[PDB]
Amino acid sequence: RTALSPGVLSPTRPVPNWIARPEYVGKPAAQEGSEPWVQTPEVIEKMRVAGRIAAGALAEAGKAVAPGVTTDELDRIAHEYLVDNGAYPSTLGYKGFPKSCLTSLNEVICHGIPDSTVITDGDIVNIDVTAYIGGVHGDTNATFPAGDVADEHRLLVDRTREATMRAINTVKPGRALSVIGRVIESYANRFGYNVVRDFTGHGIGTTFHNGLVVLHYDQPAVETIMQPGMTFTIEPMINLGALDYEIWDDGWTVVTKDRKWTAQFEHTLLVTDTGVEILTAL
Ligand code: MET
Ligand SMILES: [Co+2]
Ligand SMILES: [Co+2]
Ligand code: NA
Repeated sequence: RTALSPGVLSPTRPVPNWIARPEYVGKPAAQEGSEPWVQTPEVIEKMRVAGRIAAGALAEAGKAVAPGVTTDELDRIAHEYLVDNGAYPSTLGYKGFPKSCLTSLNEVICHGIPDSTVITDGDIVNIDVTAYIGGVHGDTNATFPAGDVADEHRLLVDRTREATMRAINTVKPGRALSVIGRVIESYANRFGYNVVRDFTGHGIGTTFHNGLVVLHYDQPAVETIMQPGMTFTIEPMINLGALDYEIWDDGWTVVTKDRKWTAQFEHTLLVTDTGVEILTAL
């Protein structure tokens, strides 16, 4: 199974005019980075809707993961599930991103662009979908095996899922935000994996990446305390090999230098009055 290279991008997928675009569509940058970290009750409930739709789109595209299928096809499926449910794919036209979801195979850490790339027996495929509806976003991702995946890789996927859900289970008001990345990095290190540091979770609400940063490694210098109504992602990328990476000429696709495989899972979370709610639960 050879190292991946860029395929052919299909043309921009249409979304019907009635679906509200986020403000940043067709602009070089987004108006984000200074929004409140705690959301209003109205926004939280809207985020439940956006989260459920993103989770649906993810599940639908994940069902299509099989050898012989293209990453473009995964994007077609996600895109149509979002549009059918009245949501705008938040990635489409976000800082020039050309598609409706991110498809990241094997050695691709993240941010792969759906294209003519064909999935083969034994690949692992991350699909990352974000929905924008009711003026809010919901952001979720998962890595799916394609055909007969090597034990080494099934384990990596299963343990990255598990790291993610363990971190989620620590979310509670009054707990330090830094606990998330301590729980993830401990679990990863237990099996000799390395957590990606340069890519992080993020606050999300009426804007996609609102300025709050959630680290996935141990960094106890962060002083942020979780507060009821805060909304953010937990989305650790976990590597078999070393952390070093390259970014393709496309400006998006991040690949391991050593070409060893890497997995990711993501949910959007709400800090409740006493614990956590997974907004992107199926
Ligand atoms: C296109 S920027 C990356 C978007 C991705 N859905 C994330 O989880 O932030
Ligand atoms: Co995402
Ligand atoms: Co995210
Ligand atoms: Na990967």
